[PDB]
Amino acid sequence: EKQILCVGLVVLDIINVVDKYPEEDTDRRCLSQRWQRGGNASNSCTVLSLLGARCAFMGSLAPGHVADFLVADFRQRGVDVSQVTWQSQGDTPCSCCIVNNSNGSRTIILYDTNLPDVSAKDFEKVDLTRFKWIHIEGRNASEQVKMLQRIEEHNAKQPLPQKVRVSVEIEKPREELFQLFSYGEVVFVSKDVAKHLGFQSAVEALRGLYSRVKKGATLVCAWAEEGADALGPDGQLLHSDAFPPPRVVDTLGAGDTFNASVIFSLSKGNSMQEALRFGCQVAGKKCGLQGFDGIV
Amino acid sequence: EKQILCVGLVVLDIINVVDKYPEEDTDRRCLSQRWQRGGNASNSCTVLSLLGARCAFMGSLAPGHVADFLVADFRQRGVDVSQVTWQSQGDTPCSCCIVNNSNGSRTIILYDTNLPDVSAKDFEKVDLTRFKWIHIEGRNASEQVKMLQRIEEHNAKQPLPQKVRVSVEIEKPREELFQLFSYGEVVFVSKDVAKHLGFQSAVEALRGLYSRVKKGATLVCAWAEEGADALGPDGQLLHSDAFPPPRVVDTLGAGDTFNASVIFSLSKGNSMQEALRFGCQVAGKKCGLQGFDGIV
Ligand SMILES: CS(=O)(=O)c1cccc2[nH]c3c(c12)CCCc1ccc(CN2CC[C@](O)(c4ccccc4)C2)cc1-3
Ligand SMILES: CS(=O)(=O)c1cccc2[nH]c3c(c12)CCCc1ccc(CN2CC[C@](O)(c4ccccc4)C2)cc1-3
Repeated sequence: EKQILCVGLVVLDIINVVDKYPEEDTDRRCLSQRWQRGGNASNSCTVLSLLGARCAFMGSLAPGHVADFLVADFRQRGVDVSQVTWQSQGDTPCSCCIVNNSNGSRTIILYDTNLPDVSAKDFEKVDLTRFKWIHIEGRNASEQVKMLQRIEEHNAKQPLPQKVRVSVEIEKPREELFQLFSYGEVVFVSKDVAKHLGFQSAVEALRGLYSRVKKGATLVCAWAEEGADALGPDGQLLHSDAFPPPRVVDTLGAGDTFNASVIFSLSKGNSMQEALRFGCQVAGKKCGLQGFDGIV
Repeated sequence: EKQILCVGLVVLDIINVVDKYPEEDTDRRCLSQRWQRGGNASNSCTVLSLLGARCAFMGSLAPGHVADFLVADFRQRGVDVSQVTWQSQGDTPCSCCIVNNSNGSRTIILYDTNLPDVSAKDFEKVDLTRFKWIHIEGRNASEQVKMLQRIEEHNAKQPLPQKVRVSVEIEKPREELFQLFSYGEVVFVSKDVAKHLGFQSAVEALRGLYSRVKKGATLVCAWAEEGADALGPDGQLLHSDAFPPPRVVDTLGAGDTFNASVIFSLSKGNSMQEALRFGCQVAGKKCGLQGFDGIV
């Protein structure tokens, strides 16, 4: 019963739900406030655990009351925390999020600049035989490239059912990340990255970025209310319409819900078309709920 | 030596300093993030301690890691916490603040609705002989009115140097707070309260609200970059121009810096004109600094 490893960020999300987006220099009372475990790779673990998958998290944490709460939340959700890279120096990332109840918008201000990242040296200790899928949240690209090369070396010595499946996510429009396109069987590219590169649709983004992926890889792009699209080695464009809820209340973590649902579906042997549909269905349902718990 | 008691709110302020105000549904990294002890009465204690006054705080806290940090901060600053009302049930207030460093603006989203307030019964335990000044942050007006009546009864039996000096702040435009104008020798009314009552200037606000204050009392109204004004029993309008810093970087806690500095100056025997000037000088300096620490 092999696990799914998600390598990336874990952050304390201090979420304020408001009735209207605040105007600069004003004071208001929130409708509600919650302290939620966040970060793209950590949120993928939450969704994977809710779907019934055995999953592990690999990311950095600094000792303190914040890390204890985040670890206690991971444990309660049954996410394995043995690969956590404990840092003697630095600060656990923390974000302040504004969730607008009226349209489901999420405005994030993140503090994640004072913590050493998972190194290639740290990743060298990971027993790759306990994982069937490794998802890397694109962050410190130069070190993560070495982590991806290690999996490639491992998989070349393994028979087809013993090969670890690899997915990569390019979510932030940072130049350094673009070297990660070349790795993984599944590459997730955000609407934000695509729009920053000049793309006005998911189909445009897939055609424009496919030459960057590994030979035989599938490029995946979710475009919010326009749905989600994919392009694999057969050159066929795949699409699923979005499944918006009756009332969009919380879009915070919707992207991760999509990524984790696609990984879940693909790891179970479903096709890319089935994974695209499932991804839109689960993230769609998530957009009509506060947090993640109501998806199942 | 007698202390200055500030009765009111203590909040966990989570401050994100940004280079520009975030647009709804965007993601940004902060320039810096800090976990600062807030609340209006709580902030006045910080400024009073920095100025050299022996001050105490009276407010509610719920047990947890947040309260421990807030208490540890108060203690480190030499603010007496013996009058803190520990609540068995509820949550310590927490706000998420966006400080824009290009203009000094502060946007606050506060969670403070799940904690019992300091009662008149809790205030009955306060030894009024240990305090020369009691400042009340207007909140639960009906209970605070009984606290104010207790001080009045006490002072009537005391010789002039043994009477406790009383100030009240009316910061929030809540109807309930308007009964507090009738109490205290010094009444602080915010620009926000005045603008909500229809007043377009501090002078207009003072002439329109003076009939509400106690006989012999002084009404004080700070009007941000327009300075601060006052009106006492002699019917003379007093004014101090604002002292803006070279660069306005943080206005969070500016009003509390003004209030605490006026209290400090008045408790030392300075005139209202000298207190108004000092209040604008200290709050003005504070605005060019992140936090409070750089005022002295
Ligand atoms: C895999 S997926 O399910 O395709 C998906 C993945 C990641 C993110 C996603 N967002 C949304 C979806 C989605 C799909 C359906 C739900 C939905 C409804 C409405 C809006 C649009 N709203 C939400 C704030 C909004 O973007 C806004 C912007 C600026 C100001 C105010 C609101 C205007 C988006 C989504
Ligand atoms: C006792 S006191 O010192 O008089 C004082 C007491 C309480 C509050 C106070 N605010 C300000 C002062 C002040 C006075 C000096 C510093 C200052 C400079 C500039 C502005 C005006 N700026 C600050 C963001 C601003 O209010 C804004 C609004 C909306 C969008 C962008 C910026 C437009 C205010 C103050």
